[PDB]
Amino acid sequence: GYVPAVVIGTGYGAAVSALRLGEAGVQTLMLEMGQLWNQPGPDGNIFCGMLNPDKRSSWFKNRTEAPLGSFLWLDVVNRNIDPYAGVLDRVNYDQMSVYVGRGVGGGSLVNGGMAVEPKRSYFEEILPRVDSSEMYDRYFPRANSMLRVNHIDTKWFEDTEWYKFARVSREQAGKAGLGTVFVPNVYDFGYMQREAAGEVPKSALATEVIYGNNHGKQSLDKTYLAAALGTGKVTIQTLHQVKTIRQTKDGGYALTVEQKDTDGKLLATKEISCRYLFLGAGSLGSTELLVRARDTGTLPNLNSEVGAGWGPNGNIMTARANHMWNPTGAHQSSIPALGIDAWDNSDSSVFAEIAPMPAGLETWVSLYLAITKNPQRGTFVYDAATDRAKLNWTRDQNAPAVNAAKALFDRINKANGTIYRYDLFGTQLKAFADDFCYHPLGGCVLGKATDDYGRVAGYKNLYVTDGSLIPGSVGVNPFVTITALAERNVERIIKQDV
Ligand SMILES: Cc1cc2nc3c(=O)[nH]c(=O)nc-3n(C[C@H](O)[C@H](O)[C@H](O)COP(=O)(O)OP(=O)(O)OC[C@H]3O[C@@H](n4cnc5c(N)ncnc54)[C@H](O)[C@@H]3O)c2cc1C
Repeated sequence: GYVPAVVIGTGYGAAVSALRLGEAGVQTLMLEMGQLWNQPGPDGNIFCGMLNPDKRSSWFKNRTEAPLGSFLWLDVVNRNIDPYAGVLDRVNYDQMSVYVGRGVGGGSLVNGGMAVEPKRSYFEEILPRVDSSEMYDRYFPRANSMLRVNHIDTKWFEDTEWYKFARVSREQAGKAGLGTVFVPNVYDFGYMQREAAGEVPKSALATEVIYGNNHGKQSLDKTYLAAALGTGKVTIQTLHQVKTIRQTKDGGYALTVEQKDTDGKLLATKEISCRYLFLGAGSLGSTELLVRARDTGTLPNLNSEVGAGWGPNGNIMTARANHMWNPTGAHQSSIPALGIDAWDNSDSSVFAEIAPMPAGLETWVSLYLAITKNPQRGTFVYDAATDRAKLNWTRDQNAPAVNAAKALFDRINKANGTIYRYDLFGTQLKAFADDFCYHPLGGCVLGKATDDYGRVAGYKNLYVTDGSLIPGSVGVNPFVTITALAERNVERIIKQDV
């Protein structure tokens, strides 16, 4: 049926948009292809942990997979599973695997919670048409408050066994003249301290994050989406995937929407129409919908920039072997708290998470997720034969990202007399994982596929809200930027258009 506003997806861009629409009195329907994650499963928990993955871990796969970096220790717990509407989707393209969340809350369900504002000078470089003063004065603060960002207690961090891994990398980086920074988070650090004291059920301290956190993590279902539902003007329909978008002959937009069960069986195909249409299906999902609509003729006035300008936020994973005297600990919180900030906006820039590992026994490995500045971009092209967007990215396009990560970690290895691990990402010698992405950015870039507020070029009352807007790189973990930009955009849209 008809609803004034439809929001596709329930990640960061979608959740912000729906809250503000509802507060403005606009009846809004959110369509989410994944589940509402609120049913206790066979272990009594909503989500599986990293040491007990089951079908809940995976979006329609037939075998569980180890978290990247941990195959050597966690393959032993992998099992065959029924294809199911699980929470983490590894989306495989030709030469890149992009990991995304599936469910009410999108990537907020599966992410590490790291809530980081980009460097203002870098923001100004990547988005020169946007007023940076409003962003830093108004929208970034609004996002940090709404997201429930909080900060780890430094004394607890210094003392706890659960962050030994972070302190070891801090010390090693320091010998190379590199400093660390604390990373704010949406995981409640007060709750985490109580986990360590045995006072509340563990989640971060029980090897949970990438398949969801049963406690502690303030994902969007608890923050923006709860508030959106609280307006009385927003509803969310789950296991509903939008397939096609057209402009109706009488104005507005019409969607074909498939309803499935959790086994992926098609239950119904529905037509849903609206006056205002907001895409929050992610870098992958929003871009796919729009390239499909352009190339199948249902939104024929979309421009050539739709599909373009994708990058993986310079994501590279690597690992160092510590000296025997620098164990990283068997007990590592699943939520990172420290990063190495070597980002100066130059091509050598690196901002690297000090990543925990879930093995639960001593391995001496330090793991890092580097964010780099690599100008290479890919393009989503529509394949009409299979009705899918394909991402034209090649592995060699990550060479500059590998080079920057390697130059930084080579400094740390030189200062400490350590070497890389070469065995964490497959049997072939490979110290740098260069074909994954947790932070997909672009495909519907702000100001190129859209105007400076995400209004899709060629169309009225059609908006993109999410990571597809960002031009490939933000230099930090991206969700705070997506959230703040979405706050800016929807406020202007409600004022001028609605
Ligand atoms: C393992 C992992 C760790 C991460 N750690 C961090 C971190 O610590 N900090 C950080 O800043 N970022 C982190 N990220 C990245 C962050 O989660 C994403 O940048 C963010 O979630 C993107 O928000 P979005 O609104 O663009 O889309 P998403 O959050 O991806 O949400 C899109 C939603 O739309 C739904 N959807 C897609 N297509 C359709 C359709 N056709 N119809 C209906 N629904 C649809 C999806 O199922 C999903 O729920 C991490 C990501 C991963 C994979």
